[PDB]
Amino acid sequence: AKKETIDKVSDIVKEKLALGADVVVTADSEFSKLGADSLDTVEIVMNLEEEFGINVDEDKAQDISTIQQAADVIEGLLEKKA
Repeated sequence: AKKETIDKVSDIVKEKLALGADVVVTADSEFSKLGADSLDTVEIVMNLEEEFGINVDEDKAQDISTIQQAADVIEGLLEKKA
């Protein structure tokens, strides 16, 4: 993934965990540590899929733990295009 993609995802994720101004999310930050439960994570991929117009199964995003992890799955899909 790229530094640009991480910013996009983090923007959406942090927005779901907070307003974004009172929260601090990074590539090293874990969705579980940020305060995102199983009900939150599932929503993260949903908001992202609609953003990048991509699609991914939850069972496939299991390994996903940090922002970067979720960024790799997304950035990896957009590449499939063309």
